[PDB]
Amino acid sequence: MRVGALDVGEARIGLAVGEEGVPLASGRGYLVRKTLEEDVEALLDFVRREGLGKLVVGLPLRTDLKESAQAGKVLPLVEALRARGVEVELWDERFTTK
Repeated sequence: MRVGALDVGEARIGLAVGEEGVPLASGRGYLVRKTLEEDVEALLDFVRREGLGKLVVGLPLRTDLKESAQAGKVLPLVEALRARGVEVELWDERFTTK
């Protein structure tokens, strides 16, 4: 029941690994912003070796048919995961009434 969690405020990226649902927050480490391929390299090293086999990441996303991956070079990884048959799903808005 381990899942990779990614977060970024405006310089530092948070790393978390545990069950999908978590009240406290759950973590593991952190990685500084890098390039497109670079982030993948760092992510794979952990996701691949850690045997997570699943990654979750929240992002506003501008949404648009042509061009995408607005803000943060996170998309570059999502493609790798999807291609390698790795479970992944973008987390919508954090706050929301049931």
